[PDB]
Amino acid sequence: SELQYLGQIQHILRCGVRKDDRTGTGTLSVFGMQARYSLRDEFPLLTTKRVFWKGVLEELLWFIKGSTNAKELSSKGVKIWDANGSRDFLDSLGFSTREEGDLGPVYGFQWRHFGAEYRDMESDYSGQGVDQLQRVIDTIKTNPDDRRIIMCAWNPRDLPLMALPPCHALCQFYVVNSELSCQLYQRSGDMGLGVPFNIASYALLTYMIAHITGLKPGDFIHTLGDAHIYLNHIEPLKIQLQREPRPFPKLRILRKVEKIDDFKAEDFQIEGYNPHPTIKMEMAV
Amino acid sequence: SELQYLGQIQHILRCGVRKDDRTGTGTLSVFGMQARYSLRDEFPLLTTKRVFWKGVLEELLWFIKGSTNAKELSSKGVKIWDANGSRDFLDSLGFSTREEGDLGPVYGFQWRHFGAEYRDMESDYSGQGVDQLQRVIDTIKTNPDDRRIIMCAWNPRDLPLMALPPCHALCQFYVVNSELSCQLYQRSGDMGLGVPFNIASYALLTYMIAHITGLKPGDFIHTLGDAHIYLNHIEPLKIQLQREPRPFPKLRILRKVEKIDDFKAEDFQIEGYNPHPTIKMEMAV
Ligand SMILES: COc1ccc(CC(=O)O)c(NC(=O)c2ccc(Cc3c[nH]c4nc(N)[nH]c(=O)c34)cc2)c1
Ligand SMILES: COc1ccc(CC(=O)O)c(NC(=O)c2ccc(Cc3c[nH]c4nc(N)[nH]c(=O)c34)cc2)c1
Ligand SMILES: O=c1ccn([C@H]2C[C@H](O)[C@@H](COP(=O)(O)O)O2)c(=O)[nH]1
Ligand SMILES: O=c1ccn([C@H]2C[C@H](O)[C@@H](COP(=O)(O)O)O2)c(=O)[nH]1
Repeated sequence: SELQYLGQIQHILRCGVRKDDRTGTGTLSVFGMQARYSLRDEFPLLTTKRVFWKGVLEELLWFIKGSTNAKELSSKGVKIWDANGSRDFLDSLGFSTREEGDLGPVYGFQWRHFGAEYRDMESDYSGQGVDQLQRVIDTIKTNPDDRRIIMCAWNPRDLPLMALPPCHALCQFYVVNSELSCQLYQRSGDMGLGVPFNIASYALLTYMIAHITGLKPGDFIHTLGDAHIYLNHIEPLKIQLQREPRPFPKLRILRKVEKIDDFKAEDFQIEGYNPHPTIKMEMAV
Repeated sequence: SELQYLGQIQHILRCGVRKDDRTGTGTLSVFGMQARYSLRDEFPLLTTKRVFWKGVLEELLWFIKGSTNAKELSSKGVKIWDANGSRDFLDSLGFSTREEGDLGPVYGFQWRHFGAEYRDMESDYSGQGVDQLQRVIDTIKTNPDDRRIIMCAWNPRDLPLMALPPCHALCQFYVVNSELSCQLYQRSGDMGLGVPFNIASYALLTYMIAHITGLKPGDFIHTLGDAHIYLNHIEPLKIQLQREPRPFPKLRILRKVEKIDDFKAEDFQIEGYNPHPTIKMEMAV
């Protein structure tokens, strides 16, 4: 299962093409990839290197609450968005009225209030826009055979107001034999840094929704647009490519939860996570 | 290349699971599939059975014009949408105010006026909403390395107003070595009927955009959500699965076109299309 992520890494280093990008760093890029990770009695948290599990759980709870306040996530110890919410970055993009830590209409806002008019990170939008997350849960409970259980974060209207446009832009759920599956379309994949994080994030979301809807976790299908390896990540990924993968850990939910909003960080427990040492990979800014 | 579509058919018949759907017909379904079709000096128009090429070209020009009037497409000889625009069908879904042939805010409206308020099929929306198709062309000309060249038709706000929600919901373009590639995310794929049509449609759109932007056609990446074979299509697809694929035809554009709106149906010419006989496959309504 983890061999699919490693096979994608090996393919990019061997068959990828050099390609410049929004940053000064270069990449080896491949367009159009797909991998399938089993969620059955296992959780795909990569073992060939340590994955920031605390950031995965806290950011998803941050998404579900509909928050767009990077400082609210930074207070829980996760600073993965602080760079895109810094005063000097909001000023550069012309957001001279947003307080520091206001990312704009991002994942949390699109999942819960699609179409609503965005004010600021402190506003309450309850009852405004389309609650895609709850409608997805409702359609699973009442019509599992529905082929439209889709949550989309790509809003061309709200794109200019975002610090960073969504990378995981669209996801779709699927039910058969009481198994809940999820496919994610990711337009841009940092194979060294973001991709292992995003895999754990959407596998966690499937476990949450399967717990609420009474289903068993099935598969996670990771579909990529621009799958790229930054040049400064080639050697860190060559080290990881020599490590033998270990069995995936397991995820246990500690209490019966009724609504998706009732989940707390203490409700989750990772078991048997024995990863290889952390491999440093700088973030391209 | 055509063996990838046939390999997907073989996999669904062998490994698919029974699954009911919106219609009374059943399906054999598989969640999460991907195929890559080369657009280099060839056009992926299936040869193991005849594909309605006249409908592919006319429907795409109908999409590009932003039209939502099924009667305007039916007048060109293509009646693929008349079922979803019939007076007796609009009334069934409660659309007791639209004149016959008004599909609502569908592909053509979303490509050209995303976010605009939908009135009726006869309105002129020039200058309203987001023109996703033209910005995709602009970004390709000025910044080919951009990882955000996305056209999305999934609008949760406009979903209840559509006769049929988009199946080809999101597509992304990609440029490298002066080759234009396109990946389509299709939430629901009728493997017998729609999928061969959709492949030719988005391969045609890539040829159109590559012609305008001065690039060469690269690859088409077809990504599927619910890839299903209807029960009444199992035996027709077994016949097709025994036919030896023939070389793909070629597509030649007859005149230099400047804008995407200037394309006419007579500007295109299919050469060397020698398909196997048509195989009848009823449409599930
Ligand atoms: C493994 O141990 C740790 C320990 C601590 C941290 C927190 C920290 O990073 O300080 C991390 N971090 C992450 O897990 C991380 C960082 C960035 C994302 C997404 C993301 C935003 N913006 C981007 N820009 C580029 N180029 N690439 C990207 O990937 C992203 C996703 C995950 C890892
Ligand atoms: C000899 O080949 C021919 C000749 C003539 C025709 C025109 C005609 O159909 O009269 C056709 N038709 C199509 O190529 C066709 C029909 C429907 C679509 C999409 C579509 C809408 N709604 C759906 N519902 C279900 N279940 N499945 C689907 O696939 C769709 C895509 C293509 C094929
Ligand atoms: O969840 C995320 C967020 C970001 N990125 C990476 C992909 C790119 O390397 C970079 C975003 O840059 P663009 O594609 O927007 O230019 O961040 C991810 O992989 N996953
Ligand atoms: O461009 C299109 C339009 C429709 N369909 C098929 C897929 C499904 O069989 C049906 C739509 O039904 P829902 O998935 O909305 O239930 O039409 C396609 O394959 N391609």
